[PDB]
Amino acid sequence: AMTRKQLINSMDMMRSACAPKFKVSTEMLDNLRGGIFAEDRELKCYTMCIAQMAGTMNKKGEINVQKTLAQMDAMLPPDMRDKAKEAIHSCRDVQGRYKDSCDKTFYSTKCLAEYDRDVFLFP
Ligand code: NA
Repeated sequence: AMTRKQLINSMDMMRSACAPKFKVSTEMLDNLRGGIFAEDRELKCYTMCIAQMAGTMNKKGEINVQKTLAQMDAMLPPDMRDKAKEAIHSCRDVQGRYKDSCDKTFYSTKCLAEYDRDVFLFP
């Protein structure tokens, strides 16, 4: 899988694909990469764009946890992979609490960040 530098380059190309579709600022995007979650509907739907581009969603607008675990095995530095997979497992009940798919991705992502802020990154 990727080195940290390779992961950052890939997440920067995911940001540049999804950010232009949403009314989100550098402060909101840079803070989100840093684990700080602005309550902004455009930023919530940006997380859904990223989740889709990252291969983590199904066509019903839910997170596919099995596919997400497989992407983490493929894409993450080994140092981050096992912690990110344990976080996804711990956070699997979050999306069922929200009808709206941007809420599902945003709050699932926030759960991942809260699980371990030191390993969390977001595109
Ligand atoms: Na863990």
